[PDB]
Amino acid sequence: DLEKANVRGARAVIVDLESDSETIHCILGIRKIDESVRIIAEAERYENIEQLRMAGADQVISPFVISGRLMSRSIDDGYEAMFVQDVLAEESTRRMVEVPIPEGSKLEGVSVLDADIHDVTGVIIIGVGRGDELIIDPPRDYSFRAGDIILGIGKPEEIERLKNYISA
Amino acid sequence: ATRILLLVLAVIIYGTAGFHFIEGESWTVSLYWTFVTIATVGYGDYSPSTPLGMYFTVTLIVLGIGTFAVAVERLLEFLINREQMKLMGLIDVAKSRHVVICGWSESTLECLRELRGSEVFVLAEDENVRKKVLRSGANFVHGDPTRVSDLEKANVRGARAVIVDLESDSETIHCILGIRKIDESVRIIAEAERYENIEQLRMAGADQVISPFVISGRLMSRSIDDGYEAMFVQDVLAEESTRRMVEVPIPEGSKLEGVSVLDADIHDVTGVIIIGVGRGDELIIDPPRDYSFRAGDIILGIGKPEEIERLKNYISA
Amino acid sequence: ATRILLLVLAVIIYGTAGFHFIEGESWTVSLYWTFVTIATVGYGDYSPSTPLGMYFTVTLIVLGIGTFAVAVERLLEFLINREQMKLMGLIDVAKSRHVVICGWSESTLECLRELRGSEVFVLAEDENVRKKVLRSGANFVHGDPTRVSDLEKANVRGARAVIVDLESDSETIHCILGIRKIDESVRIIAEAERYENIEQLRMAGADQVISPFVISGRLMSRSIDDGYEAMFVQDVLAEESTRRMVEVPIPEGSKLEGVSVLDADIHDVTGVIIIGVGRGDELIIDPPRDYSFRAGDIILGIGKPEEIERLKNYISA
Amino acid sequence: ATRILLLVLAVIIYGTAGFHFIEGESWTVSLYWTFVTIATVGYGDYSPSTPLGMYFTVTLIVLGIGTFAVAVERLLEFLINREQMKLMGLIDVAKSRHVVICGWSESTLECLRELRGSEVFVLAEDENVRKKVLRSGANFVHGDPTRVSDLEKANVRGARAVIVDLESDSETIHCILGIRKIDESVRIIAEAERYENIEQLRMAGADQVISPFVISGRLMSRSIDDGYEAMFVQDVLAEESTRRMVEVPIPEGSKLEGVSVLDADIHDVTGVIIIGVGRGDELIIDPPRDYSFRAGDIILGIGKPEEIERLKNYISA
Amino acid sequence: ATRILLLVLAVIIYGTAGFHFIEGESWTVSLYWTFVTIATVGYGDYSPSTPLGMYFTVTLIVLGIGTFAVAVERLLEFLINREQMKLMGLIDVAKSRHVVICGWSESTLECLRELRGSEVFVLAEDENVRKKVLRSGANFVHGDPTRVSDLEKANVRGARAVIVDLESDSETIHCILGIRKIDESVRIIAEAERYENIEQLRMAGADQVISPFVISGRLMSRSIDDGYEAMFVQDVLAEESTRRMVEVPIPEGSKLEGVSVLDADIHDVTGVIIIGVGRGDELIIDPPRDYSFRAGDIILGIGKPEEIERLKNYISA
Ligand SMILES: [C][C][C][C]N([C][C][C][C])([C][C][C][C])[C]C1=[C][C]=C([C]([O])C2=[C][C]=[C][C]=[C]2)[C]=[C]1
Ligand SMILES: [K+]
Ligand SMILES: [K+]
Ligand SMILES: [K+]
Repeated sequence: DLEKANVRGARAVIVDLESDSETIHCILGIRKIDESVRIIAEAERYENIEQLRMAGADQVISPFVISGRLMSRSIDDGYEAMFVQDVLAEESTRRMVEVPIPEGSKLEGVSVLDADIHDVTGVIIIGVGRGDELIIDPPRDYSFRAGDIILGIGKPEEIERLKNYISA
Repeated sequence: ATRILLLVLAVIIYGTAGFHFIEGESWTVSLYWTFVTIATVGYGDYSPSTPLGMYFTVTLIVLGIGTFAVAVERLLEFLINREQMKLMGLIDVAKSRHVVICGWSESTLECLRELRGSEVFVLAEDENVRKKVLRSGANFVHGDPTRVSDLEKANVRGARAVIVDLESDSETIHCILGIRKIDESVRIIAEAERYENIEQLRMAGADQVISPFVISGRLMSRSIDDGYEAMFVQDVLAEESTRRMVEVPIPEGSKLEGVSVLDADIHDVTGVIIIGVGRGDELIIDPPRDYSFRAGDIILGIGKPEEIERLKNYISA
Repeated sequence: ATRILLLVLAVIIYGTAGFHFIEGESWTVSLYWTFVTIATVGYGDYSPSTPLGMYFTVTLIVLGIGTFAVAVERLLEFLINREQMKLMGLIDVAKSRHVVICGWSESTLECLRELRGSEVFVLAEDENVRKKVLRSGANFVHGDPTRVSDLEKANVRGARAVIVDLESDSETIHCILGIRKIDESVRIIAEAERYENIEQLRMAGADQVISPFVISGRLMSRSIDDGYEAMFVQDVLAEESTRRMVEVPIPEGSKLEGVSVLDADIHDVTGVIIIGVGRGDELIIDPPRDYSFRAGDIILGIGKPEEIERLKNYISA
Repeated sequence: ATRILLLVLAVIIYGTAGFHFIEGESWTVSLYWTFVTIATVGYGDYSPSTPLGMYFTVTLIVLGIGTFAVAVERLLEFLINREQMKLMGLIDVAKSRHVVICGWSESTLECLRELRGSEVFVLAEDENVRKKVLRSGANFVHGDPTRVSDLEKANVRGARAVIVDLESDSETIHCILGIRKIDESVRIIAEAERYENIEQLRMAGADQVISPFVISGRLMSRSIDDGYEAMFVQDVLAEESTRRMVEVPIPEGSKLEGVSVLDADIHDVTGVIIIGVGRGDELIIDPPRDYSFRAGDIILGIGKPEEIERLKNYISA
Repeated sequence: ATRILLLVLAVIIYGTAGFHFIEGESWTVSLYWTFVTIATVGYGDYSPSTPLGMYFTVTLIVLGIGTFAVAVERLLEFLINREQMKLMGLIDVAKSRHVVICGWSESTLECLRELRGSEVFVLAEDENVRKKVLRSGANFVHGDPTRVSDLEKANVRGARAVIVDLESDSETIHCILGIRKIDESVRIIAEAERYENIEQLRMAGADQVISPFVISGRLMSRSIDDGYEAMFVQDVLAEESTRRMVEVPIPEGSKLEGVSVLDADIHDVTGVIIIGVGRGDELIIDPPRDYSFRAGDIILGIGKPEEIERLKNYISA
């Protein structure tokens, strides 16, 4: 029945079902059809997160584990959920962005020390990803190459300064 | 209820007025012998030696056994009724620092693994929820959480915080509007399903609105092509595999009071990416170059759990 | 059943017939010793001395422990069976001035806030309805209210008034016909749902028909343009915010017996707009200028709570 | 089970040994003192004089209160488990002349009105059926009546007659086929819903098939024009207002043995219409004139309840 | 649960420190007296003399009745809570060679006719399952078998073999992945429904898949024309009417260690058709001429029970 919905040769296959028991079986049914298509699952419980990666999901999102861990911590202070709601969920003023580095434009081969990425733009640099590997908080001894996806948190007036700082 | 004590006092005054008027002892030793005979002790130091006392002590003993029978019948009936009412959660709540959880879902089950079992109170209405609650170790209170007179049975006026996560997004607004009539200042944490209802929960009075379905609906659509944003949210907020989003409070003194973030230099000497500071119910994300720290500030930053131990010692003095 | 009493009389007569014939003591002292030993008081003044008497006292102690065990066993079995048969509502009703409420809705949950808790008996069948009854302090009688055999279980023959409010109108006409077969004079207050069933509840035998869905059909379709009639019905009949509709009886004599409404002129004296007068199970709304009050008339009027206490003192004797 | 008795015999042998080996009195007075002490009678004529014996007495008192607590715990556990098992079915029928009723409907509620209370064991599966049976006075056995293993719980092997009225005809056939596997001699009375399954219940092993949906299927389709056939069936078989279809056997002797129906002349001397005689598991409707009566033949006749008392005197001697 | 022993020690030290400091006896004698008094024994060799000691004895008596009352109250609370949290599951398994059956169907009801009653623990969630489990002798552990937190409540880490037959097929794969997270060496016997999930149950970690719906699909499509395949499967594997499939090992010695299949000649000396041999976690179906028998090999053969008993005799030395 997954072949009727043309899961073979798609952009990505978003999988979210009524329970985690059907989410694992849907991923295992897609990997019997296409072994290269991108599966974006939705884990319900915390213990079923590593069962979706073994089943073959290329990205596992867990809403009730983030919202579970943000309910128990928002009892006394509640400043950690005020970041996730105002950046990841609503994008009130700041928003999480990911931008690529094209070929040979202002950052090819430079280190992160004299890149000065936080001052001239204003966007907080969380991590730099190279080939499905996110290096959160890259160290000072780290160079930038083409194709590296820079993951940042900033206002929309600052990301357009960042994309101008990345371009040639 | 109260007539049991009346029957106890009636049998006691009957025993004393019989023993004094038959055996001929003073009232102190007659009351002492009455309490010895009623409680079935029988020291025998003041046993009746008269035949009339020997036939009256039979009546006092059978009245004492009837008193014990009626008292234990009322005790066992009250115990069985209170344990049947505590079984299906038809009890009131008399705690004072508890966490009422209106409704039950997987997002409320994950907030029991970071709290205490007997501390929290689940206020739901379904039947299979009550069995699901006790396996996690919480206290089930049967009631309609959208009803105001059934939040008062959960003691929501004297609650530490209230976590609202109901079956639909139309009942989360009704549960919050019911609590904010009972207690204005209690802390309500809510779960918004739709994106359009986030401004309704802040207007109804939720002090912190979480929207787990808006977060996934943006992480699913931006991770179709490459998706490095959904790897950060999963590895930091969800799994805490390498990093953890930690919040540290600044105490008085603290060797960093009044300093700006230029001279603080928290990321370069410790390794924690300072996201924002918690200056008084507003999260100043990316504070400026001349922001001055204050007392009771909550620094919100991400980093390795080794890098928090180099921050929790750098922040205390 | 009562075989506990036969076993207790058997062990008493065994103790007396053993002790009097073994230890050589008279019958009254042996009876006193048996009632001391079985109930475990043990005064020790007439304890045995022969080894046969000692072995007989051991067997009497064994039989007393046994009769205490079977007595507490029968008591615990009866208490458990009763308090589980009282929990789900499989018991009969013994009250004789109570109110039976057939079915359960919000229209009968707003009725229990102006009545007592133990005075009312909800006759329903659904299991989740039963838990809704016990929160409001009422008593739950399990049964189908349409069945005549299960209306006698709620003691509807000697009830004060019966409130019929079922899940449809077809069950409401059948519940009224089931009560009028039992008692032809008990007061039935029924809730009609459709407009076509108002005349059918009165042929079924309902003494009072209250149709809330027809009121809100005439208050929704007439509040679209202006909406001034629905402000009166909400403020006087629903909320009772400023004005309130009251029923004040005329007692014996009471300073207004025989004068007309011209000689009374209640609106200038008190301020209560007299809607109608209840002379003997009828309502003369807007009584004429030559109408005269009688003893036992029910004045129906609206007014403020400070304005109605002036009417009850103007009507007192 | 018997570990309670092991504990009580251990503590009595402990008391006897620790009184004899310490106080040095005889063995029978040590056993007497142990049974006086552990039952909390306390005669005091053999109180411990040695302080080592006094510590032994405190230890024996602690062990006796402990073994009474373990006995009370075991008794409450047994009574709660057996009372909660009994309330929701789950007990095999230990009767020998009972009537099993598989399933429950209104046709098995108008059957209980001519049967006893403890004689009927309803074998059903649903939970709302359980409350309907216990109000009706019968007993409920929880089980699947289509399963052979659950028909043996109701003691269908030694039942008197088994009445089958399940949800549909598909399970009524499977219930008769399950009883006939168990015994081929018990009387099965089954309700057929459809007309085409009347021949299927009789091949399954039903002794009597009653099809009320086919009776009213033809009584509705013949009462559209005139409706006199359904005026007889409702006045004789259903309500029995004026007449009653009665069956009377012919006892031994009885002044009518061997005579033909014309010389017996039952209708014109009594007033009953003789429909047919019950000659050996076969009803001969409208018997011929040369039919001679036999002993044990059941005569089926309609008539007034005064014409049956005139019949049961004319049929007897 | 610890307040009761605290109050018991409090009233014990109150009894000692009142008897010693009012009457004036020694410490051990006052301990003996207060343990005699609180246990309602009452020897009466150390009765109080002064009336102040008499009133102290009355206070000790009423406080001892109070501590017995609160101790029986807490014991009844714990016992009713335990007996209602054991009747409907909600309990942990303490055995460590048991069999856990996740889910409940007719394919696991037949699995209880070849196992013991109280050995197996059926882990399910529905209430209709629970009354079906207890009628068949098994123990019911209420819990979601797809959840890893409720598989540890069934003690699946120390279980002997696990049987997964859940009401869907997506949950059979999920329950195996929950068990293999817990114990990577326990034996999982799963039921596959669809054909494409037999390979998905083995990659999940099931040691033995059983697909009964693939079997019936391959027999319902090959029995239309002649159907001799389904006569062998029903007579050997389902009913064992005349033939029977067995699995016999090769014990130590066994007289055939090393010979070929031609030299053993098992088909001619016993009549048992050799299908395959069990050499080390694989099945060599139809072993060739040059195959050599070893020790511990499981011989799988079909035959009559009068032929298998001569096969177990031939494999002994
Ligand atoms: C046999 C065994 C023993 C038991 N007993 C005795 C009885 C006899 C039958 C003792 C205790 C110990 C455990 C019981 C009892 C107790 C107590 C008493 C007392 O009075 C009382 C109670 C309640 C109210 C009032 C009073 C009474 C009574
Ligand atoms: K005593
Ligand atoms: K007790
Ligand atoms: K006693």
